[PDB]
Amino acid sequence: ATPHNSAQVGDFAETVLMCGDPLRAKLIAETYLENPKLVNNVRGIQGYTGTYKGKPISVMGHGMGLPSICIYAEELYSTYKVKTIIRVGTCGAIDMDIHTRDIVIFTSAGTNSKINRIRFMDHDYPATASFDVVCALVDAAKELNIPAKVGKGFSTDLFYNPQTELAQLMNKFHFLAVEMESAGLFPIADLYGARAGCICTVSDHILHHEERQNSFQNMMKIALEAAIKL
Amino acid sequence: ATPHNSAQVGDFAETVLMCGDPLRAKLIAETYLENPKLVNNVRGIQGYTGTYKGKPISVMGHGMGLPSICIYAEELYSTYKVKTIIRVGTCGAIDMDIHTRDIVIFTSAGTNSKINRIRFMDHDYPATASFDVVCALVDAAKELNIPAKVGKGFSTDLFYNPQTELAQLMNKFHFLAVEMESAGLFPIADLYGARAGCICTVSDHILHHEERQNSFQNMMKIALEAAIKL
Amino acid sequence: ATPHNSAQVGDFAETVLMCGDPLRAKLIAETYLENPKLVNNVRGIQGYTGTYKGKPISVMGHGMGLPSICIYAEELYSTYKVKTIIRVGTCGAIDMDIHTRDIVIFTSAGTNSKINRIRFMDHDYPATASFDVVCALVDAAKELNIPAKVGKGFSTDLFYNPQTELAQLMNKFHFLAVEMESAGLFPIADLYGARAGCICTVSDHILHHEERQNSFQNMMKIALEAAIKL
Amino acid sequence: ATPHNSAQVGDFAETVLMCGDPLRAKLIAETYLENPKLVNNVRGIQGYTGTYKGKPISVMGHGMGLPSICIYAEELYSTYKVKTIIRVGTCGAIDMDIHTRDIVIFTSAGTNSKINRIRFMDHDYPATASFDVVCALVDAAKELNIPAKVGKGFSTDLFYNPQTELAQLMNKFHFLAVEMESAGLFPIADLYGARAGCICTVSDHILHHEERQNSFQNMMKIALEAAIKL
Amino acid sequence: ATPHNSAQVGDFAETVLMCGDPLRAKLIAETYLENPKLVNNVRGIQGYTGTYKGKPISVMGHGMGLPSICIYAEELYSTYKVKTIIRVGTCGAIDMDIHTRDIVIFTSAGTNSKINRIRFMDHDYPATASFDVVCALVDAAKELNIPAKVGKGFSTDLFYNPQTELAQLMNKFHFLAVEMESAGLFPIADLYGARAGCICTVSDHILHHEERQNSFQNMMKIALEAAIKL
Amino acid sequence: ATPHNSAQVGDFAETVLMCGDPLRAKLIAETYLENPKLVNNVRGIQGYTGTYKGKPISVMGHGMGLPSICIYAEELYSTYKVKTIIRVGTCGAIDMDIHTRDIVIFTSAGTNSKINRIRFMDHDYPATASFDVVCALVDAAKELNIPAKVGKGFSTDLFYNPQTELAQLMNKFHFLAVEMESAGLFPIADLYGARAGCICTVSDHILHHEERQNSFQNMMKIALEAAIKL
Ligand SMILES: Nc1ncnc2c1ncn2[C@@H]1O[C@H](CO)[C@@H](O)[C@H]1O
Ligand SMILES: Nc1ncnc2c1ncn2[C@@H]1O[C@H](CO)[C@@H](O)[C@H]1O
Ligand SMILES: Nc1ncnc2c1ncn2[C@@H]1O[C@H](CO)[C@@H](O)[C@H]1O
Ligand SMILES: Nc1ncnc2c1ncn2[C@@H]1O[C@H](CO)[C@@H](O)[C@H]1O
Ligand SMILES: Nc1ncnc2c1ncn2[C@@H]1O[C@H](CO)[C@@H](O)[C@H]1O
Ligand SMILES: Nc1ncnc2c1ncn2[C@@H]1O[C@H](CO)[C@@H](O)[C@H]1O
Repeated sequence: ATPHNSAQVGDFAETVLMCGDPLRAKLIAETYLENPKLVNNVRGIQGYTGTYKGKPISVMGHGMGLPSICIYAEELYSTYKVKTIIRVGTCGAIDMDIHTRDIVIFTSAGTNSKINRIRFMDHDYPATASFDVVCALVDAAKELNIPAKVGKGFSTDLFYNPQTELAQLMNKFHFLAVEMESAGLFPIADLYGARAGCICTVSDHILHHEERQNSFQNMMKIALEAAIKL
Repeated sequence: ATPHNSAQVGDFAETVLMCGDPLRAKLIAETYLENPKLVNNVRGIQGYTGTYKGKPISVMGHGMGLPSICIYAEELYSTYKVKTIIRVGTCGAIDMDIHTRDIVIFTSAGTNSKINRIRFMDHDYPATASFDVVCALVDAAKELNIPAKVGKGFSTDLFYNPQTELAQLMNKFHFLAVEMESAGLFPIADLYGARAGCICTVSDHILHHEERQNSFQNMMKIALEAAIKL
Repeated sequence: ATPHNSAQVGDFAETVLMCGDPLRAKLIAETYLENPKLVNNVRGIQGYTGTYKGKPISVMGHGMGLPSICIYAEELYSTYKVKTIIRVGTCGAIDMDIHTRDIVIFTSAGTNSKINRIRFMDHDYPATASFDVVCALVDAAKELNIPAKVGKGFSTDLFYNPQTELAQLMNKFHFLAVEMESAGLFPIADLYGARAGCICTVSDHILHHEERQNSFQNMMKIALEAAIKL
Repeated sequence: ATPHNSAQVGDFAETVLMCGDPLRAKLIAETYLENPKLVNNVRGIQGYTGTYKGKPISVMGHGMGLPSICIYAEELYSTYKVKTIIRVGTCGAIDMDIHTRDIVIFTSAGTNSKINRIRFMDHDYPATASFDVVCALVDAAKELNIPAKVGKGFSTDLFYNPQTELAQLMNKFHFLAVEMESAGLFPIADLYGARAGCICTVSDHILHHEERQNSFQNMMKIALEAAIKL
Repeated sequence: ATPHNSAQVGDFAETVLMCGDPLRAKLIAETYLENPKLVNNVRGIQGYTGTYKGKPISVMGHGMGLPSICIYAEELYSTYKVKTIIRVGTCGAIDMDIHTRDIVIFTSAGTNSKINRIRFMDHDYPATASFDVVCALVDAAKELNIPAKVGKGFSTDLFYNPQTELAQLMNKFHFLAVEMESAGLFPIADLYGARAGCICTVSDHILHHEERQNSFQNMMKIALEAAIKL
Repeated sequence: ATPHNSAQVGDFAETVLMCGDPLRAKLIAETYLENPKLVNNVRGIQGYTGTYKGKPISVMGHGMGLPSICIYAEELYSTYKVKTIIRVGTCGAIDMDIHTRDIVIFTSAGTNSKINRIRFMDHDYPATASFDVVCALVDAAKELNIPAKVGKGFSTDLFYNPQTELAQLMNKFHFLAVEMESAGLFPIADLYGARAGCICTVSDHILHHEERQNSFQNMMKIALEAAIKL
């Protein structure tokens, strides 16, 4: 019922997992959901809804960047009355102690975007992950006993960042990893009194380049279980 | 050879047409190119290369938003040595005299993004379309005798814009239409001494909602011919 | 050994509780610590160190505003090798569902300050509370079974804010309460690979004015116990 | 009928050529217009109106800087119902391939001014030259067969720019030349649904100092003829 | 010896009076200086040097806007080793208690320009008038017993200001009058360890429109005498 | 009658001297005022009112930073109808010619705060000291024949400033000293049609570290006498 979604209210579960890659979503739909049904494929976005441990859960792509994820997340909350959105995906390690394949759970996300300043009267909005979702994720990691780091992430507008010193600065402040959507996502969830969260598997390290599926599967378990808890 | 493209240098034509929808690109690939070959489908992006009037031309999706298109455009220029990128797609009419289905050729694009300020020492960068591409497009429209408006466009970071007064302001300054990529695209082309341009078919009017394929096909002709001229 | 502290390295415990009022700190020192010794009273700041359940703990005032708390927090981390700083105090309720006397635990803090933009290359820094401290506080509340809300806070530079619409905006985004130090505190902790956190008792509601000690004592228990856990 | 103009509605032609130097305008008035009549000399601005190939055309000085040209341009459009303003003058080459005496036709103009952000809700306004005026100028150059470069210009607020790195940055993005008025001019034309344009003769190169009248006369021909076409 | 001045080092007095209008400067040169000699008329700027009470003093136009006055002032300080520049001219009353024809002596000048933020690491630079010049002016007014108000002025980049609420805001903060050069002037004087100052005669009131030469002559006396004192 | 003051309207003199240190205020109260009575000690702020040469005068602490002093100053003007506030204290020398123990009288104060931009529609507000207070202070210094420098000061939000180049920049523009309150103070005085001023004794030099009471006492005399004059 939207310019980017053909699904009707009800086609989506209250809990939706999203990742940038629409093909990764199709994969997750096939691989982890039982009886998954494609509910929306506008712009080949790959929107499915199935079940996990009997619970209804949807998975869909969100593209790259805060602008993209902002369209989808706002529609899902606003139109499809989705209650929870967990962002699963990859990212770039920033902190030196964070290594490739390490799983990271965002508490918050910084950004070089202007979106939040535009929504927050040009002030500093703390793009924070829903504490419930952060707890469910961390609990799920604990229960599964899957090591994972928890802290700040960075949603960059520039994948190829001209400001080469930013990386180092972030390291000094111990930002865990960098991606391109969380910062835009979190505030939207707030606006709708809904919940948002993010957990990514470090695909590489930006401050020095250093089996990769096991990490993805582990991140996916942590996410799926946390969804049940939510 | 990139994190978002599997194609090797050479798989892409010097002139590439891009649109947000990866399915629209597949459609254009099938519909308008002869012997199209999928050169890249990372993130289901839908990258093809074929020929038109015997000339090599590629078509690929670029997602939504300056962050997304910025990744692709930079890689195509930088890695695949693409010389020209024409953005074809839809947009929202802003000016009152601009109506749905009207075809628009961007001279430049404004934005509420921070990307260009980040690349231009926090100054006003005039995200301008390559004059060659603007000429080729306008000439193609003239030759084909297909009416089309030429002027400013707006690349919004917020599809659903909280600043409801912006629309009206843009109308006062006669911005033709609003989309989500041009502003990011144009400066990247400049940086690489390459060429960029945009031509969109107004899918709707934001200041008041007011066969749609004929307009698309007309926009597509104007673009394809302009590519030959380029 | 500083321009604002006479105490020598060692006079402060690894865990320090701070509040704006230097008299409140003296009160907490007397009331909750055993054998408290005034370690610093430069600018009548009221710095004490004593014990709680046998563990060493310091309490000191931090003044009002990010500039003030930024001087103290940086010195404590940098010079006195303090590992944890929990901010205890009052605040103004913003969210409609938050009421006077309700205890609030900050996950993060937004701000209309420029400090963080100055430290973060003019980007959005997510002033986030240390997850360990947020957990210890929430666990302590759970163990003590003392209801408390957890979410975003706002560190205003303007106690008397000229931008009368901000309050309402924050309510729309569900900011829990507003104070004047957290936002400055959190990033400094990050810079020093240390920990920071905040828990305040809502002294009033800014969107409509609506025994007060019981709430303070409850907040104080939650804080003291969380400190032991840390 | 204004604080900066004594001329009454009608004293100015629909097409007005302006340059910073009021003496250059007097020169152009004498040299290129037939039967020129001084219509305004408030602040010795040097406003004339005469004819060229029988068509009415005015020439006047506009001072230096966006603030100055903004006063004049707004009055001419608003009060004297001027339809077209072509800015003729000098500038500093920025691009390495651009040399002294080269004639440049602006497509758009960037700036380190705050004026446009003030008129555009603190967003990036693409100070673009009217496509009609850009075409008329380029056509006139083509018809006259006078080589001229077409691209971005920069309207600096600081002739003596403290940010010594800006120049180099602009070169990387291939800005053609730098002046001090276009950026302010273009948006005003838009606001009045009128037309603006600029064509300057490079008086020097800022990135390395490298008969000068022939270039001026050529630029002047291109401008005068383009005016007839407009 | 500059792009905007033909005079050689020595042609200008250590103390220079400047006003926007080049014709007003010629008038002041003729009217108030003995044996005035035109030292520079590039861009018809009208630069003279003569004597007053036997002391050498120059008068020259500076155009409109911070960009214009910034070129001249920097050259005069830098190249012509001018020690003092007093800005004389007109302005618009802002404060309700300030009336047309009232003479105003600026202590400082605010602005909506970006120039000073560009010179001051994007911080708030207090564009302040040299205390010596402010004293000399106020003393001269006192000695001459010519009533004059002393306080903040505003250097606008937009003579025709789109932000119609600014005026009222300035009134609330009691800004005395608005012009277009001081704010740019003052910081340049600082940079050169030189002196700058401003004294204007209110030509009109912006918050409500309410012999005019007597006021000008009085302002001129105050300025000339203050120059002798300097 | 405020959240930070228990004194009732009348407990404060029309002229109030404030310094960061609440203990310094108590000292000044004891040392320089006759029959001083503590009127407010909320947050141990140390508010006294006594007499000097028979005239009523109050002294109180204001904490550190613009946020802190902004709360107090606004309440004193607004609630306690205070007419004049003179800020006395310490500061850091910036200018090379300014030495430790030198007394400085602020004409204005720059800042890296965002407070004034928040009160001034994101424009440059010239945080200027009341000319009456600047005169009274300078006259008092002259009468007492106590050397003192007069010029720009800087109110930093970051005592420990990350932007290590700022210091040098300020030196180039000849900023006299740096503190943390003036910039916030001055504009508030304006808003209330009241008067504010500042005079500090340089406790150290930031660009190179170089009996200290004599300087303080001298600064205190200058202030007390200026208060009588006011
Ligand atoms: N190093 C990285 N930088 C930015 N985005 C990353 C990175 N690694 C993975 N991503 C994610 O994948 C896409 C960018 O390639 C975005 O969806 C982003 O969130
Ligand atoms: N009205 C509109 N606003 C923003 N983007 C639009 C609009 N219409 C079409 N688009 C385009 O389609 C996507 C947004 O739906 C983006 O790729 C954008 O360029
Ligand atoms: N409503 C409020 N607004 C701002 N600060 C508050 C509020 N309530 C309590 N505070 C706290 O007390 C002081 C402001 O009175 C600061 O230390 C601040 O953190
Ligand atoms: N190099 C340059 N930099 C800025 N302005 C220039 C330059 N060359 C010529 N100009 C023009 O002349 C004046 C500045 O000397 C302005 O009108 C400006 O447009
Ligand atoms: N009301 C006003 N607004 C802006 N500038 C003014 C005003 N009155 C006089 N001026 C001065 O005259 C010119 C603007 O007309 C500038 O030099 C400016 O300093
Ligand atoms: N060098 C300095 N930098 C900042 N503030 C200073 C300095 N010296 C003294 N101060 C003052 O003392 C406190 C900072 O230590 C603030 O009240 C501030 O005004």
